[PDB]
Amino acid sequence: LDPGLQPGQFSADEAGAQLFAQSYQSSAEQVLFQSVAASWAHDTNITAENARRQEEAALLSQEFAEAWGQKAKELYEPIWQQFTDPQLRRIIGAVRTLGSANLPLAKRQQYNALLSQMSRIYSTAKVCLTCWSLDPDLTNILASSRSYAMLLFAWEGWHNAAGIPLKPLYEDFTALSNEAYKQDGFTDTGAYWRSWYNSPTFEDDLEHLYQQLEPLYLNLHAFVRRALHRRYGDRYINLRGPIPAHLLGDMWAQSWENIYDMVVPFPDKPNLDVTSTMLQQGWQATHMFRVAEEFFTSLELSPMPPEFWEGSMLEKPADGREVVCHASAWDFYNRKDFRIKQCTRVTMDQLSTVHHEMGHIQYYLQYKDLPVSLRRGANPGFHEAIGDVLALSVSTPEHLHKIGLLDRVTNDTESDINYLLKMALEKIAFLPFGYLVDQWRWGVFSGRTPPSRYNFDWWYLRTKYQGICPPVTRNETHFDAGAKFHVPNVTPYIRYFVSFVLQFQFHEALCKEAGYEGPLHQCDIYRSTKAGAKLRKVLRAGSSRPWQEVLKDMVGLDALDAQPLLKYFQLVTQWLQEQNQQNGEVLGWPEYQWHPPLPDNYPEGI
Ligand SMILES: *[C@@H]1O[C@H](CO[C@@H]2O[C@@H](C)[C@@H](O)[C@@H](O)[C@@H]2O)[C@@H](O[C@@H]2O[C@H](CO)[C@@H](O[C@@H]3O[C@H](CO)[C@@H](O)[C@H](O)[C@@H]3O)[C@H](O)[C@H]2NC(C)=O)[C@H](O)[C@H]1NC(C)=O
Ligand SMILES: Cc1ccc([C@H]2CC[C@@H](C(=O)O)N2C(=O)CN[C@@H](CCc2ccccc2)C(=O)O)cc1
Ligand SMILES: *[C@@H]1O[C@H](CO)[C@@H](O[C@@H]2O[C@H](CO)[C@@H](O)[C@H](O)[C@H]2NC(C)=O)[C@H](O)[C@H]1NC(C)=O
Ligand SMILES: *[C@@H]1O[C@H](CO[C@@H]2O[C@@H](C)[C@@H](O)[C@@H](O)[C@@H]2O)[C@@H](O)[C@H](O)[C@H]1NC(C)=O
Ligand SMILES: [Cl-]
Ligand SMILES: [Mg+2]
Ligand SMILES: [Zn+2]
Repeated sequence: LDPGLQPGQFSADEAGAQLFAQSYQSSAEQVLFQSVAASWAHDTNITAENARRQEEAALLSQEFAEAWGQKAKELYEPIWQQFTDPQLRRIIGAVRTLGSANLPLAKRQQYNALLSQMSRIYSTAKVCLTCWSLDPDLTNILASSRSYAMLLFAWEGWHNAAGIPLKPLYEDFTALSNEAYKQDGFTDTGAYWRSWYNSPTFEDDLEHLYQQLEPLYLNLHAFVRRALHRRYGDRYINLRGPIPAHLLGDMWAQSWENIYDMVVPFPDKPNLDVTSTMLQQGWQATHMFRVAEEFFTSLELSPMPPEFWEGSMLEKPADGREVVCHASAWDFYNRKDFRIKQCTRVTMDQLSTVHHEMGHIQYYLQYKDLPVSLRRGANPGFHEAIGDVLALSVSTPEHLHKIGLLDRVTNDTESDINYLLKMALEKIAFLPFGYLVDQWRWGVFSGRTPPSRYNFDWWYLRTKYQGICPPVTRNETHFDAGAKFHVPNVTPYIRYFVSFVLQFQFHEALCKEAGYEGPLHQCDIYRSTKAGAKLRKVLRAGSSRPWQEVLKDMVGLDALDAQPLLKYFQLVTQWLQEQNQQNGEVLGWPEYQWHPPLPDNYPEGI
């Protein structure tokens, strides 16, 4: 560790802890920048040399974290919890969490190499027939193809190509991660991840939320299953069993927006999937980001700085260079460089992804002047909700008309059901998946799910919550959890379940602040500087204050609450209930053992 980055001496009191955090801040930004920069160089250009530089940068970050983390303990272990400054407590509490820096050098290098290799495997995996990449090739097949056998080839090809080689690495990562955080006092890594929500009843609170939401999913599921049955037939769709996991428009069946055309209740109304209009009009990635930016500035939030436009990767490179295509938003911790890395495609759902990622950036811009340790969301779910809240306004037929994507504008009950059904395919359908992913990982980290049950327990949860089944037989050689980005990239997932609930609480509060007095699902906060000011207060707080208090200041309640989401979807919740009853649907999937047969000539005819 360079001398300038090493901790000096500070008094063993709160006045020295303050000077300690100031000196930490000075060197942490440099260490974070070199680490983020090296990660950027690798993720925008996957080479072996760039992976080596990233592992060396990660090793330096661990060296920094060890020195300052061990100094923080040395000086402040028994007095930091009593400091009068609540932000200083949060800073000290963060610095003294060493994580992977607890591992001995050899195991630090193992750990860093595992993260690098898992990242490379996921983002370079391909399905060969010439070969297809996940983004865009297989993504487009899952989204547009309606051939049961073709969707099967892409689904099976991807899960096999990405998951199988990851499993031995993921086992090793899990053990090292647990070893590291056990030295921080946590029973396992999952316990550390859950501690970010500072709620002793976190898992019970989540279970109570899902109990309120599950009936909406069950009715959406039964309605969609009927629509798929009408297209694929009784051989491939069981009206009393789980839906084959490759037929819902998305590689992970986590968003069903892509099958909207098969489920739209009233096709004679305006087409709310504006993808075809974006293409007809010649939209490109840069247009999508500028339209997103202008919504932010309409609220008097910040535009994207020049450093963002000059540094970001907004399309997949056409030099064929290997990149991490999964969309992400980057804080370089130098208060100047902020970037998005996205292999953007011209679709409506990608426009929503752009808003999601730009919401991450807006957070970074608003709290860039806080101490590095507090440059986070009030909790991780806050960070995930910002852009989605704006996208809720953008997707309204009224707003789409304003930006030229929906010429016809209608306000009738049928159009409302169409819109709420489309929104349910994006938001309700995701809820079981957003909930189950970290249930699986918490069980892996705790040891309830050993490697011998990785896939068994994954598909138990997928069926239990999503009511889907794999369309080909799986076994424990397969590692289908590993075929989902966040698992090999070690990104927690419960934040997305939290965000999908939270964003409707935000939406309701900002709509009220904007002076809107109509149906919640028709609210558009576009150009509301009052709504912008309320949102800005959240963003500028970072993690400096307990999220429960930040939430109460914003929405008037100190807890996650499903009522705004239920209120938003009320009309289609009632409509789906009635339709499924009239159609004599079985809610749920009582034939839980059912899997579809293989196509006659599979995979010969692809
Ligand atoms: C789409 O249309 C709905 C429904 O409009 C209402 O019902 C129709 C059958 C007609 O009779 C309309 O004349 C009638 O407004 C609109 O929702 C309605 O918006 C108005 C405000 O624009 C709401 O009235 C306000 O209500 C608050 C109390 O909540 C009062 O303080 C105000 O003084 C004002 O009266 C009305 O409650 C609301 N109705 C519902 C069911 O929410 C909606 O605005 C419209 N949307 C678009 C995008 O055009
Ligand atoms: C339209 C739309 C909106 C939002 C998403 C979000 C929610 C679902 C989840 C998913 O698609 O499963 N999702 C992402 O994954 C996005 N991308 C990660 C990247 C997080 C990351 C952290 C650290 C390092 C690298 C990446 C991020 O922005 O939160 C999807 C689609
Ligand atoms: C991808 O990364 C490699 C580094 O691993 C880059 O290769 C360097 O390119 C510069 C030219 O600007 C040369 O001077 C270096 O000698 C190269 N280094 C190595 C190890 O080959 C490459 O330029 C990157 N590609 C892009 C498009 O940025
Ligand atoms: C696991 O699965 C591997 C390949 O998948 C198999 O392919 C088709 C033909 C069916 O046999 C299906 O049931 C299988 O999933 C096999 O190579 C492997 O031997 C299977 N079992 C084990 C223990 O690895
Ligand atoms: Cl999280
Ligand atoms: Mg789509
Ligand atoms: Zn996000």
